[PDB]
Amino acid sequence: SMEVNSFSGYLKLTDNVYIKNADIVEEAKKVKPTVVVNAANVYLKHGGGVAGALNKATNNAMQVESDDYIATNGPLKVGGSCVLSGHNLAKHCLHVVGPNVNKGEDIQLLKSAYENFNQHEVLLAPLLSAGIFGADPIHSLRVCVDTVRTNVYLAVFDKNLYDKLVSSFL
Ligand SMILES: COC(=O)c1c(NC(=O)[C@@H]2CCCC[C@H]2C(=O)O)sc2c1CCCCCC2
Repeated sequence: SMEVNSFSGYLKLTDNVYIKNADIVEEAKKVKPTVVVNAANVYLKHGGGVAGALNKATNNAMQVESDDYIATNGPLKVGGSCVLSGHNLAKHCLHVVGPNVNKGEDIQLLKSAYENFNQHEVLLAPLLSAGIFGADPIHSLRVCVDTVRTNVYLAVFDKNLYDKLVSSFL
C-alpha cells in the first residue's frame, strides 16, 4: 500500500514510544504505515499470534511471498529481520524474529530483535517475544522502550494487558 502514516489515538510512553489498545490488522489498514512489524519466526511461517493475523489479512499473499523469500535466501537468525511487501497493510512489512522462550531460545536476543526497528523512521509494531513466544510482555515493553530510539507506534490487542502495561508509565 502507498504509505500515509495516519497515526492517531496513541498514548505517548516516552519521547519516541507510543502505544494504543488496537487490533494491528485494523490499525494497519487505517494508518497505512511505511512499515508494519510482523512477530515472525526464522522460516516466516505465519501461524499463531500477530503473524497469522497479518497473513490472513493479505489472503495468504504474505505467506506465498515469505515462502519465496525463504527459498532464495534461507531462514533468518533469531534477533534478525527482513523487509518484504506490506501488501494491503503497509508499504513494507519488517519481519522481526524475537526469541521464542517456549522453544528455549535466548531471551537476550530480544535486544537484537528490537534493534531492527532502529533501521526505520517510523513503524507500527506489536510486542516481540511475548504472547505465543512465551516472554513476559512487561519485559518486552521495557526492552522496546530501552532499545528502540526511532518513532515506534505499539498496538496491544488485549485491553486488560494494555491497561496493566501502560499503568507503570502514567
Ligand atoms: C496487536 O496484536 C494483535 O492485533 C494481535 C495479537 N497480538 C498478540 O498476540 C500480542 C503478543 C505480544 C503480547 C501482546 C499481545 C497483544 O497485542 O495483546 S494476536 C492476534 C492479533 C490480531 C487481533 C486478533 C487476535 C488474534 C491474532
